[PDB]
Amino acid sequence: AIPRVAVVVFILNGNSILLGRRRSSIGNSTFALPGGHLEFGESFEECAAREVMEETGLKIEKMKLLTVTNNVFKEAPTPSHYVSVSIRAVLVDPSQEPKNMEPEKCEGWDWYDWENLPKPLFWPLEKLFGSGFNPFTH
Amino acid sequence: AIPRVAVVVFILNGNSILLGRRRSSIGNSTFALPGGHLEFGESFEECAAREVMEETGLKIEKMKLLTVTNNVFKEAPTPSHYVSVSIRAVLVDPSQEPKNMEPEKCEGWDWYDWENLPKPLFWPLEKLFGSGFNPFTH
Ligand SMILES: CC(C)CCOP(=O)(O)OP(=O)(O)O
Ligand SMILES: CC(C)CCOP(=O)(O)OP(=O)(O)O
Ligand SMILES: [Mg+2]
Ligand SMILES: [Mg+2]
Ligand SMILES: [Mg+2]
Ligand SMILES: [Mg+2]
Ligand SMILES: [Mg+2]
Ligand SMILES: [Mg+2]
Ligand SMILES: [Mg+2]
Repeated sequence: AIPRVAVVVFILNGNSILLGRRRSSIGNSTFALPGGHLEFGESFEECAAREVMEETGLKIEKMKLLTVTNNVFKEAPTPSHYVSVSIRAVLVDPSQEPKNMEPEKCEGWDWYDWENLPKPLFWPLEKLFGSGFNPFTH
Repeated sequence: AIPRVAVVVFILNGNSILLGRRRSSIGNSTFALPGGHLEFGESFEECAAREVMEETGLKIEKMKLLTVTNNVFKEAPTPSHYVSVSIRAVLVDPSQEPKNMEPEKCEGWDWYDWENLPKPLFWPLEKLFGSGFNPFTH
């Protein structure tokens, strides 16, 4: 029961980002970014690339730090505290399309225009966007 | 062995920040900021205020998130991995002077001018400044 580090990735593709619905004890069915737990020894950029590859099959590059958010999940099966480091990234091959590589954790990935985001967003993401955060400018 | 979250605080005082030489198995004798481990359920701001109080006796306000750095310490007696969340702040009372509340962890605290910093900086802090990071503007 300590805070744990997650990296989440904004894959900027045109005016769109990649989101998919979680299959999870936490935030089930809400739209969230690809990402996951930072491994011991791993840089943010390597973790971003690796998690995105594991979850979506996509090859990304130009990983750049955006910000960090503190996410305490009060009403969870087990009390959870995650510190979320956000990374922006772009596709290596601009023609690539995601695949749902981990259907046990995600309903599927799709591109969503920044101006037409889906709902409900995973609540840390809703709160981050509600603050005015924009990965296309930040 | 997993990554652990720490909060470090830039206490801004005129043109100067608070630094002290570490007593520690990691970065011993290098100049570092006040800070410490984030506790479960705690916000970055609460942790910042608590750690500066525990370590320096100083009272800080106007905390603002700056950035996050990924600090892997493979050469440590026990390998360590800290994700370090930077917070800027200022003294409630600018005349208040630091006290070395944990002499077992620090040689002592002092104000150092941004333009004339001591050496050696704890290398996460030197890497951060080498990036062009400035806690007064940022
Ligand atoms: C609660 C959570 C969003 C923090 C960790 O993110 P995640 O579920 O995607 O973690 P993993 O991909 O590593 O399984
Ligand atoms: C080493 C650093 C990046 C993170 C740990 O900071 P710290 O040594 O001050 O931790 P404590 O205050 O708890 O002793
Ligand atoms: Mg563009
Ligand atoms: Mg994972
Ligand atoms: Mg994953
Ligand atoms: Mg995941
Ligand atoms: Mg300390
Ligand atoms: Mg501590
Ligand atoms: Mg401490």
